Amino acid sequence: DAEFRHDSGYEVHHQKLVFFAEDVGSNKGAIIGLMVGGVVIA
Repeated sequence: DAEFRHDSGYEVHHQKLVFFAEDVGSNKGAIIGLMVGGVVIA
């Protein structure tokens, strides 16, 4: 187990979509609730 020398081969890959599916639901939603409709976006 390492950080890059390991994660490599898949890590940089995984992100293939992660950066997308990861941002969606695992970020977007994180925009709701906490806001409830206050400071809203930004």
